[PDB]
Amino acid sequence: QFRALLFDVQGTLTDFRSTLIEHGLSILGDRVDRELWEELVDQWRGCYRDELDSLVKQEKWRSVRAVYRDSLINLLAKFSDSFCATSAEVELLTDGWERLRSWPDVPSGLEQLRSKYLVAALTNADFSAIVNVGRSAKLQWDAVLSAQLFGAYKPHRSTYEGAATLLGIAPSEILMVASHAYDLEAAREVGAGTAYVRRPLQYGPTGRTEDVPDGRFDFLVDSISELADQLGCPRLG
Amino acid sequence: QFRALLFDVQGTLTDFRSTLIEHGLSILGDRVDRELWEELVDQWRGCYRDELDSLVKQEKWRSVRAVYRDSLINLLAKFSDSFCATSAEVELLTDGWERLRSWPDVPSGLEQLRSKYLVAALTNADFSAIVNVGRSAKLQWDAVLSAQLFGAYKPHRSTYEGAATLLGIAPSEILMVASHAYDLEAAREVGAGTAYVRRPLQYGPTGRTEDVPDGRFDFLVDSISELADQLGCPRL
Repeated sequence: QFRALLFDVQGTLTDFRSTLIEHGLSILGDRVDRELWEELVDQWRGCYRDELDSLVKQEKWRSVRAVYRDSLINLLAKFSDSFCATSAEVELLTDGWERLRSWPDVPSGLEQLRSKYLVAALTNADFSAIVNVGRSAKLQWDAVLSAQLFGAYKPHRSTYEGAATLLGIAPSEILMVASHAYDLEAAREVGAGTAYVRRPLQYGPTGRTEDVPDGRFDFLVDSISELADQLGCPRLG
Repeated sequence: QFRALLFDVQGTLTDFRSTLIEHGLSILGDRVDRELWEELVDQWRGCYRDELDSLVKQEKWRSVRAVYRDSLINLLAKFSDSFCATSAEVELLTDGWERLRSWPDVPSGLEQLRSKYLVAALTNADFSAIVNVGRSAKLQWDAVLSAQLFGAYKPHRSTYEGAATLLGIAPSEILMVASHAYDLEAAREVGAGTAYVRRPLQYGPTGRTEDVPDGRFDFLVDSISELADQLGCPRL
């Protein structure tokens, strides 16, 4: 039934939280303790989601890198007592979102899926970010699709359907793979299949995760490889 | 100086002629001689090029698959005394353009380049076509860019510049890689580096060769691996 798997990347395929924590700490060093920087990372993603939530409501697209940067600048103002960052460091910190490392299952998972499916990124991240993430996260796609291509973020239907259009397939032939229910629900609305990837450490060792029940989505897996097995993709050697 | 190599794919990386000849012969079987099908394949590409020139002149974008299909249909009418195709075979024949096999240097050449460069396809083919060709030609990209993304075909500046902007890199940090002078000349006009890949068999043995001397483009190579070597990429 499915011709292509479209993947959310951040969190779903990538441990963005570990990346952004280690990245900030590498850049800022002694200037912020791990505990405070983790807090910042969490608020940063939170500001990002709030801005994207806003932009989706406004049916507007803007550079997600600019979203991360503006959110970071707003957050550095909030924490200006604790530490500061130069504009150069703001850019280097914001680069962290394009340095996401993948979960260990993901490369072999993606490779396994490719025997039977096209695999494409469908990310709200700017096109250049997902391309960069491809390198840090060792993601090799048939296609990289970004909100930037459609002028709209997920969950807007034009992303999934524009992905379907670009891939020359029906939305019903897309299996959306995400570790965020909103993404799957929105893909479902255009008729795509839904594959939920549990990422219990996505928000850290004490992070609160969606408790997706079986039967909510077409697939519910702990790894891309397990998804690949359930789609009948031959195992890798 | 280059952060990304942007590749034309058809001809540059793929032996489309051999692909389309073998593909058509597979589909049509006894119905067509190799010599006739070769001629049609060459005329088909020419109809595509003519129609693409029209659309480019005409500042419109159209599905390139539809361009191939429509031109094939027109060619089948011209060749109707010799053989026929059903509509299903028209689709299957048209699919050959999405089944391009690469020249043998290309996959390892692309792999050698990735150590230092982002490698992206920038094709006039539809997005789904180049994705499909990624499978048939074993092309693994950092990014797949199509004229379809830009509503304009190469050589239009919005393709190279859209590619640059999408990749988040200056055009001058793009090395455009193509086996067609027009593509490199247009990429040059937006500031991209130029690498001409000679493909002497691109149009088969009797094909006419572009007058591309050394120094006309930044690089002049016979393989993607050779380009990789000249760009300082270690062998894998």
